[PDB]
Amino acid sequence: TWLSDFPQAWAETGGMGLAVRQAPLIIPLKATSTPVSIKQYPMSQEARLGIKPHIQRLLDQGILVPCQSPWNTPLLPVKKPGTNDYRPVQDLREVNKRVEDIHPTVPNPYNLLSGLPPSHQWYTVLDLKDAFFCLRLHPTSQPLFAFEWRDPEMGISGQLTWTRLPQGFKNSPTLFDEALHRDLADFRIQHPDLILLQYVDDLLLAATSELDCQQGTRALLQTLGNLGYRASAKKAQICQKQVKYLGYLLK
Amino acid sequence: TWLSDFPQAWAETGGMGLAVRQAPLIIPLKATSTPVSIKQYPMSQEARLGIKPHIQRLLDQGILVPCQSPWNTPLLPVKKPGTNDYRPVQDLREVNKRVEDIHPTVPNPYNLLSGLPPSHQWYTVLDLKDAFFCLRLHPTSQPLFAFEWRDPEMGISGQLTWTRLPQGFKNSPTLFDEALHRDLADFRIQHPDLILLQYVDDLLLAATSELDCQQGTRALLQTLGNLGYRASAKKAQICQKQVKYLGYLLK
DNA sequence: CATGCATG
DNA sequence: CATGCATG
Ligand SMILES: [Hg+2]
Ligand SMILES: [Hg+2]
Ligand SMILES: [Hg+2]
Ligand SMILES: [Hg+2]
Repeated sequence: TWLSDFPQAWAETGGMGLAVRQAPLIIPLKATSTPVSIKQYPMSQEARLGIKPHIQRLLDQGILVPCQSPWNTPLLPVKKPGTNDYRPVQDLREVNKRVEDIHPTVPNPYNLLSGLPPSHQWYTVLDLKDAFFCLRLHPTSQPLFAFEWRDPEMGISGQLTWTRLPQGFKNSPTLFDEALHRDLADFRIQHPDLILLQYVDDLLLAATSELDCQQGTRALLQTLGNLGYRASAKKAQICQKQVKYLGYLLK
Repeated sequence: TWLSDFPQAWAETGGMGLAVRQAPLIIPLKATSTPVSIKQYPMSQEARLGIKPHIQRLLDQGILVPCQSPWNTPLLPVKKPGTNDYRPVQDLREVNKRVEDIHPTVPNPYNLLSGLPPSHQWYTVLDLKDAFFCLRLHPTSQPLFAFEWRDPEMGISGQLTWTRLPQGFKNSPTLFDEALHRDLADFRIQHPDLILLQYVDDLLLAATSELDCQQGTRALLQTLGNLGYRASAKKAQICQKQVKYLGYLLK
């Protein structure tokens, strides 16, 4: 029902998202910042073999594109549940220390979770899949996140960079959080009887009745889907009395 | 007033302490543990004079003593929150690795400190100065903590070691606590109507009335003096309404 | 692999 | 100075 009625709301049924109302982001640098190119430490063909499918997908999705940049940061093969299942992790620390910092306005629901009265006991918890990737990166700021990739029997060979906000970038959480707040501001005003808490990509909708959480939830999915975002159907806690939000269990 | 009546209770009035009822401690090693001597790190001689005043003090107190041992750990010049001067900080990690570990036995969980009945609001907070140094090291375990220190004036040039529980040794906190529990047990039984909390070298005495706290505090100080322990009068919170204990501030 | 931050 | 833990 939830999936079938809102295919564009889930990653499982609508594919990767793209925030339709968010203009490409330009990344301001610190005044004295100049390009830094960190050589890629040779990777075992194994680690490279595991990472190939992920790069290939990103490349197929257009999230990654070839490029030539005076900037370059190392790609690290991270090990997690899965033998030859290496995960591509970029070390953007040298880029991060050269990028201008931003100062949020985030009430921080993590603490503002206390701003959820017992008056609202019906919940719906959603987490957006690949949130950061929904925000586009302006072509002028794309060269900043380049890394090297060489694969003979694949096609390309040299540098690739991101066309979307990257994981590992210090301002991604804050930039995504601001964008989502701007996009859901209307939803809030239109649903004054609902309580919506949002922390980066983690959403919690609370209402005073079962019917309200139901209709409110249907309305949230519609909005997210129309906006281009994608919720994870597998981790979704739809219309529950007891839920897990930000590591905190709610009764 | 609390000094002249209990000169042996305070460090400022009774000098360094020595736990009279605590036999010299033997330090169990791990089965395969063999001697490890990590050459003295490379450190400026301009700091070789800043530590002398501290090494000279300990040697005069009998806390440090000459010795030749197959064991050896580096000594590194580190600053301290107190007076602006460089003190000796031994890196015992390699020794800590080869030493048998020990497991606690006293109720520490926060649900214990807060377990303090609001009925006892007249407190007394004390912290024992150089607590670890109150416990002696059996000579068969002294060679384990040896470190080098060369200087003509000192008389000879070779190795020094401790004859007291050393700082930076993994088990000192636990060993001292156990020792103090055994030494104060008698006191706890003699004053059942008093609440005595102790965490390493941090004590809290709480009674129901102001007079009982005054009697209980006098009694505690006299007991610690007889036992050889020394309280820091500089930071002693003698029989107050508002006191800070282990961080928290309670009334 | 490389580093930042804490700790002996 | 060294190094153990976390993290990009
Ligand atoms: Hg996306
Ligand atoms: Hg580029
Ligand atoms: Hg002492
Ligand atoms: Hg010795």
